[PDB]
Amino acid sequence: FSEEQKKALDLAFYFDRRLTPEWRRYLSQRLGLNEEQIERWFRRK
Repeated sequence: FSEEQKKALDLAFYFDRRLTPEWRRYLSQRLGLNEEQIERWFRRK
């Protein structure tokens, strides 16, 4: 995990933490992760 990404996950979580599949699809494109990684992370918060 790059810390540059970790900071983008934390920040998007303090904006919206309910992952709509329409927004999960997005974060993955902007931050470069695959959808099961973005989800599991939110779970740890």
